[PDB]
Amino acid sequence: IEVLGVKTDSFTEVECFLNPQMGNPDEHQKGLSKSLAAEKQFTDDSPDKEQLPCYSVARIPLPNINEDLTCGNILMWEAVTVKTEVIGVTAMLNLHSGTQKTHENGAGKPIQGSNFHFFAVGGEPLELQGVLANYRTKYPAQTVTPKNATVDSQQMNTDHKAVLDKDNAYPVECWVPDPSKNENTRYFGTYTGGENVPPVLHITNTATTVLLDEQGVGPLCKADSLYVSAVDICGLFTNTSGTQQWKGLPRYFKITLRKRSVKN
Amino acid sequence: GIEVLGVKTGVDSFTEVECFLNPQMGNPDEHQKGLSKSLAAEKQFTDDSPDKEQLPCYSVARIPLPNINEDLTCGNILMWEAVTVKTEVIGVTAMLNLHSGTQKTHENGAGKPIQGSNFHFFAVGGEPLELQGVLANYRTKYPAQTVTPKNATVDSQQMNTDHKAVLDKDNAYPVECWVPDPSKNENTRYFGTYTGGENVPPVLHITNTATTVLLDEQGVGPLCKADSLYVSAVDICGLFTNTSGTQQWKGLPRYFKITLRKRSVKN
Amino acid sequence: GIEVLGVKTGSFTEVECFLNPQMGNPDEHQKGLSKSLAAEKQFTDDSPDKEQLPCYSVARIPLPNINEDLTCGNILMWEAVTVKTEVIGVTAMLNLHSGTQKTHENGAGKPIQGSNFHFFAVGGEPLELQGVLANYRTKYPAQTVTPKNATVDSQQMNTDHKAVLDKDNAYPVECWVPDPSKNENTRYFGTYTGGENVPPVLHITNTATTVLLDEQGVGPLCKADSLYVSAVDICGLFTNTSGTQQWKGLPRYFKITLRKRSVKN
Amino acid sequence: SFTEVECFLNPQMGNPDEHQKGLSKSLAAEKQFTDDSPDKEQLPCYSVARIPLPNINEDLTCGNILMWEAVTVKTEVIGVTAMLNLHSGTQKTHENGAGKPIQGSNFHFFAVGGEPLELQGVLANYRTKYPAQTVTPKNATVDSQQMNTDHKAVLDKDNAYPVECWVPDPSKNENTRYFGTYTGGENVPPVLHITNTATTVLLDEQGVGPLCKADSLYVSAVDICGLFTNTSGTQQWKGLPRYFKITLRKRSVKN
Amino acid sequence: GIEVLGVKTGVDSFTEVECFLNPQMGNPDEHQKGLSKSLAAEKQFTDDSPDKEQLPCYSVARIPLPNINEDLTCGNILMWEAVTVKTEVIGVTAMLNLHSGTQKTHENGAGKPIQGSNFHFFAVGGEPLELQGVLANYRTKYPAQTVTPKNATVDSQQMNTDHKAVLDKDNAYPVECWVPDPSKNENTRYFGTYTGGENVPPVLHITNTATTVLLDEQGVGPLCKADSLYVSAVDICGLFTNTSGTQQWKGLPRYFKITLRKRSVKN
Ligand SMILES: CC(=O)N[C@H]1[C@H](O[C@@H]2[C@H](O[C@]3(C(=O)O)C[C@H](O)[C@@H](NC(C)=O)[C@H]([C@H](O)[C@H](O)CO)O3)[C@@H](O)[C@H](O[C@H]3[C@H](O)[C@@H](O)[C@H](O)O[C@@H]3CO)O[C@@H]2CO)O[C@H](CO)[C@H](O)[C@@H]1O[C@@H]1O[C@H](CO)[C@H](O)[C@H](O)[C@H]1O
Ligand SMILES: CC(=O)N[C@H]1[C@H](O[C@@H]2[C@H](O[C@]3(C(=O)O)C[C@H](O)[C@@H](NC(C)=O)[C@H]([C@H](O)[C@H](O)CO)O3)[C@@H](O)[C@H](O[C@H]3[C@H](O)[C@@H](O)[C@H](O)O[C@@H]3CO)O[C@@H]2CO)O[C@H](CO)[C@H](O)[C@@H]1O[C@@H]1O[C@H](CO)[C@H](O)[C@H](O)[C@H]1O
Ligand SMILES: CC(=O)N[C@H]1[C@H](O[C@@H]2[C@H](O[C@]3(C(=O)O)C[C@H](O)[C@@H](NC(C)=O)[C@H]([C@H](O)[C@H](O)CO)O3)[C@@H](O)[C@H](O[C@H]3[C@H](O)[C@@H](O)[C@H](O)O[C@@H]3CO)O[C@@H]2CO)O[C@H](CO)[C@H](O)[C@@H]1O[C@@H]1O[C@H](CO)[C@H](O)[C@H](O)[C@H]1O
Repeated sequence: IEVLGVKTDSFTEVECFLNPQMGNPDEHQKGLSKSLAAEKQFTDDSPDKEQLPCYSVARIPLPNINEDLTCGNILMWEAVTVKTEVIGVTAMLNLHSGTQKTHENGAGKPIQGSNFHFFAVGGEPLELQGVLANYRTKYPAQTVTPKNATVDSQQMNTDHKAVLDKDNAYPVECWVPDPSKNENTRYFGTYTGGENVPPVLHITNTATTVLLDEQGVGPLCKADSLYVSAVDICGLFTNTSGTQQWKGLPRYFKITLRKRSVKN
Repeated sequence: GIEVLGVKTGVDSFTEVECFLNPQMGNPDEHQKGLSKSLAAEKQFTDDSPDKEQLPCYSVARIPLPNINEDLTCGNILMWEAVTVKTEVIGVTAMLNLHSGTQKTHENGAGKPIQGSNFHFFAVGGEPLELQGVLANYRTKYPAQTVTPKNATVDSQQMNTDHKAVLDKDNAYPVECWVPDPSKNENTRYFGTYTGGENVPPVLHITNTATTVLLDEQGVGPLCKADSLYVSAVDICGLFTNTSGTQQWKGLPRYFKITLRKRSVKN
Repeated sequence: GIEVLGVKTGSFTEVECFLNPQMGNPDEHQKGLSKSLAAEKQFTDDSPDKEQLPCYSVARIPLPNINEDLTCGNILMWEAVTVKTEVIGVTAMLNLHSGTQKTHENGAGKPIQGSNFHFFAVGGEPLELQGVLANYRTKYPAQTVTPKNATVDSQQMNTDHKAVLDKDNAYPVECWVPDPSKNENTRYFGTYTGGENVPPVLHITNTATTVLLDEQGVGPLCKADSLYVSAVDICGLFTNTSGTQQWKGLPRYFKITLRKRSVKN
Repeated sequence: SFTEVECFLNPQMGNPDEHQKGLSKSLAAEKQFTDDSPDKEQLPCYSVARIPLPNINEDLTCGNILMWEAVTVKTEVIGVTAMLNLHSGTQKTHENGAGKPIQGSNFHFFAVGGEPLELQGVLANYRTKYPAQTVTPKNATVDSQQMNTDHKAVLDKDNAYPVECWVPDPSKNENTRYFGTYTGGENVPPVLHITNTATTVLLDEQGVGPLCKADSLYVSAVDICGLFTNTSGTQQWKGLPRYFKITLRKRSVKN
Repeated sequence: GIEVLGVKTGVDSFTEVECFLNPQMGNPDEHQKGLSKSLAAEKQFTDDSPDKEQLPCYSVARIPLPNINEDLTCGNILMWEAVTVKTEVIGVTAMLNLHSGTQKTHENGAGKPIQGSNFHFFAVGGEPLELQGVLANYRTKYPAQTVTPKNATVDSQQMNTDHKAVLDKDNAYPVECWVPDPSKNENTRYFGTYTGGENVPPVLHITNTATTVLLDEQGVGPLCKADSLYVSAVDICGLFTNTSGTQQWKGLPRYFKITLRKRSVKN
């Protein structure tokens, strides 16, 4: 999209709370995955959907701004800044409910281990690339995973292109944002691996991310729609029995937008 | 929110207020201030009734400010605007005591230092801090003398938008039940870091040279309603381990020094 | 050697590249992994297989020719100005169920972790290497380019060990490092972390850009209309149910912006 | 209008005997709250030195005088490489292995001011029976484990104020600049940087550095690097000297 | 000392020198260059006599610079001035060999990587680096062929100002005995980081885009006396662990790339 210079009614602000999609084994275990399996053979590994955390995504409708989309010059909503926040970090200070003792007489074991904290803001669905730890993994019916996985899907298999158009459908272990695309999206993620990794989570209402690219253009919202994507795997929760399930927390988005002139 | 006009400072347009806020970890008895009650583990999800003393709570103090004697009948008045804050965790060196009631790390070895999960948080606002409730266990039966999410549901372990509250009472709101609400708090600036893990080393910096500017994106700091300021804090440093192996949350006081200026607002 | 002149304005180009990792690939089914790793082999008889040895990844990217005559005193060359680069598939390691080893009874699988090395380079010619060995008496396998005539000093400085990254899946990571005494026409960046329990920390974003201009404002100049991207992304060790370990690698993406620069000829 | 003073400050870990300088006495554990009487040598203390400065005034009744003003400081922990000694009196990590390096809880701290550092007392155990030859919070109460504003003091004596009892007072210290970092945990790896290129500016928000009262400059330090583990498994704090290099300028003040 | 005058600019005013500095970890025999001798532990303070091969030493090289003065009988002269340095630890990827003489971490597992206490240090000066002696154990009986603090006393474990030296000899000054002296070194820039702990992960970055400026607060870089430049280094990466459990310090070479300019000075 060919963009024009900036104007100076011109602004709008939208909010969103996004629930995590860790699996939710039953009604009582929202924010969690099903117990995790281990030591499954590469040739016979069939994870349950509830064992697989998925990307969270919400399409946010923006106020109509064009009467006629055939006009040579139209206005689009341009995402300029975002404040974003992981919600409920203190909840993990509960070391008494269904926890596993660290030692005799001791407090319960805190949530810890591998984590992935990720967010994206774009004027389209996040564009994804497929990469698998095990290409022979038999993925459940209620998930969208890389079609026709091959030996190359554990490295680069360019055929595995997708978009994040469904909430609670695209497994995190299957997809990453595609850096060869996503011109109209800004995304940020950090993966930390290791069963003993301490979660480090910062909260504030003073941190802003500018969404303008190198030419000073933020994501341009197609069809007056804004897309917010998220993953916030905080780590593993350890049951008294020693079983473990992924723990996720909601993510808040506060996007500021401006009206931008574009060629049409 | 509140419509402000431009900045215009002269002589005696500034003021400075100080505050020491004690931690509210639980205080099992008079001899254990700054500590919680020993912590339980492995409680059934459907029958978990924590004691109030086991639950660290948010600290909050309302600081009165000098009366600017403004009559709220006119459309133009002056309000105190918080512009900067110096804040400090108090008594970090106290944890260098590894001999009092500690558990040795090994035979002939020194006592085990306070460590594990921690949460360090502070807020400055012209109103009480606005809170959102999130629970690890929505079926948790919280004690009478705590303010916790009302009518907790299945969704309270993720997003339940009904759980809105304000930090208006000290030693009442359990840290594990509440976080600052990012969808509100227009008139508050808050800052927090959570670290999880039983072996997490505390890292605490002290200095009198660090200043936090409280002005937002439009250059406006918290506007102090009713000539009052709110400071909030949590400083869970980690766990203290008793000789027996029992563990209790450790907290330290937090110091605030806020600088304010008179600002014109619409009324 | 090369004396630069003016830059063409108005003159730009962008090139992309996905580089597969070269960890060893023991068989068709195990790409991105090395072969089972050996330990405790004697110094005088250590003969590692090629599949046990991760290698440097490299791709030569062809660019358009800009000159009709190479006898002219002034000639145009492609100048790499910026690079966006990204490790691909970081989330794949959240698979803790496939062929993993339990951390405990009833527990999840052990995540990939341990020694890692993440490295990338952009240059107008192959990356220049210096050989250094942990064990100079190592018997390196066929189909690998390793330091020739390794001596006592190859465990420290042996300046005879000079090479160029001109072949993919051939130069073992453990034998070569980029040569800081050379590489005038290359920009390289690497981080080594050692320790069997080291957590991998991997960031992803499409908003991070590295400027490739040197102190004088000149980026890599692409000789023979060729751009070289080089990478190593050893993420750590994958632990099998049995406890056997193998290096894990991931692909790396490059997006390089180039401009036409006039140069003395 | 300028001057430069420099100082080396020995650590005050306790020094049980003349052969163990830089170390504390063996540390005790698992002592009762109501009967914990630590020896002075078991308690590391703040280091402090008053640095006399050239005299610049001849009449103190004047309404306008000159005071030395501290502008910058270069500071350095001294002897960090000494801990690469893993053979002397160390405990083996494993059969045939090297000795265990100093590690564990640490506290690195320095201050520059024109007065003694002002302290606030906070105690882990308010019922601790502190030994003679130490200055500790007087009349320690139930609230001394949190906020007890009666516990005010100044760092005016070297090897007297136990680190575990006192912190710099943020409600005061207008004429001092202090910086400290505490790390807790028995396995904490010491991380120590050295250079002669790092400078700290001591000017405050108004552009004024510490003003040296009575032509005196105070330098305060604590550098508990971690725990030294003896062969027997017995442990003692380890400290290192800190170097100060302060630049001062003449400033006019009301009087 | 040296009254510094104008900087020579433009044509024939700059030079560039490079250097690879081998590490001096001890070198037990010809097959173990880059390593120390197996390390001893639990030696009693009174009977501690370390071999030289067990003691990593500072690395140093004097780099001769082109003659700049045709006549040394002048009122003022030209000196080489070090302006910038690029420096690199060489061979970091060598430690990704976990199969040669290593100790497995577990059954069927890979070899234990090099890890533990590390010290990474470099210096650029127009003189030898000036050292202060500090000892962990002052009663340590240091071996022949090492320069260690003379007449070590009770105070050598803290501040003993008598222990002054200069790094004028390669593989002679034990790293555990000496640190750069911050009370001198006016004509040298030094940088080092010590990390202690037997499980500490080495973290080593490489690049040809990082430059350190050597100019001081006055805009003056090290002035090279007797047309000589001094590069100093220590790069203790950690401990190598043999199958048997014995451990030896590992070191790697360091590269230096220094840019110099001609400076006028009074003579
Ligand atoms: C070890 C134990 O059974 N603790 C239970 C505790 O019992 C009290 C005394 O224990 C300590 C401790 O936990 O080690 C002793 C410490 O010095 C105290 N620390 C401090 C800083 O004061 C702690 C601390 O006060 C509490 O834990 C705070 O909640 O208490 C114990 O010595 C004592 O036992 C004997 C006593 O020695 C003897 O003179 C007398 O004749 O009989 C006593 C038995 O009653 O009794 C103390 C009680 O007054 O009490 C708390 C409740 O107050 C808990 O029951 C605690 O057990 C843990 O409880 C946790 C949940 O709260 C969790 O379930 C753990 O698994 C339990 O071990
Ligand atoms: C220990 C075990 O066998 N777990 C299997 C689980 O069993 C369920 C209950 O176990 C817990 C647990 O894992 O500890 C109990 C916890 O309170 C729950 N935590 C939360 C936050 O809700 C978890 C959690 O709900 C699930 O793990 C999430 O998937 O489950 C167990 O107490 C219960 O016992 C029943 C018993 O089965 C029944 O015969 C008797 O009449 O009543 C008992 C009640 O006390 O059974 C629960 C299931 O009905 O079930 C899951 C499948 O839903 C798994 O089988 C799990 O075993 C692990 O499975 C992993 C892969 O999914 C992996 O293979 C591990 O190796 C297995 O241990
Ligand atoms: C295990 C042991 O006793 N080591 C002592 C060592 O013995 C030498 C050989 O051991 C190794 C080792 O430590 O594992 C073998 C490794 O492959 C070598 N590593 C490298 C990279 O070359 C190391 C290394 O060379 C040295 O450790 C460096 O000092 O040495 C050992 O195999 C050999 O023993 C047999 C030999 O197998 C056999 O063919 C022959 O017939 O008899 C030999 C017995 O002499 O001997 C090697 C030396 O000749 O030697 C050193 C001194 O040279 C130490 O004694 C070392 O023991 C440690 O000493 C430490 C202090 O230096 C400390 O006290 C530790 O507690 C001791 O274990």
